[PDB]
Amino acid sequence: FTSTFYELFPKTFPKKLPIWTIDQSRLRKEYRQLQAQSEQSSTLNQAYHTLKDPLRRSQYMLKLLRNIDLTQEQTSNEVTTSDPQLLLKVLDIHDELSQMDDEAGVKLLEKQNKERIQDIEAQLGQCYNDKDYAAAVKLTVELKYWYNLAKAFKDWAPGK
Repeated sequence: FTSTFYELFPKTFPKKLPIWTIDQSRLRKEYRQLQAQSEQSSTLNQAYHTLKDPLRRSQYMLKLLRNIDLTQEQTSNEVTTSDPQLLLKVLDIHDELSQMDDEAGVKLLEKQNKERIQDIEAQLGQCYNDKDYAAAVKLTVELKYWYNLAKAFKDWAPGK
């Protein structure tokens, strides 16, 4: 009965269904227009930010379309658990960042992490087009790990 976030943006989503390929300028224009007409503001704010962000959007879509909520700790853990290869890939980047001695190195890792994210996002695109929810689940947990690294890159400091 409860409206989905896609139902809060009728212009942007005439079909009222969950989709991955959002037209973000239209979302944004509609969001601005809707805000220009406290609780009600913050509820539309949650919704808009969920849809604008690739990670939050994939997590929300999988909740609605496949009923898997990756924002819950144990659901994410059962997915990730199966994938020790991914776990080790991610830890190795954490340890690479630890071994960086200078800004130049750190900005390299960061560039590479940003390319991983737009690559995952493109792959999520193809998953949702082909309705491969299972593949999208794996990529969405992996995406979180790369988003988490983005702030470690931002906050890095030259020292002991």
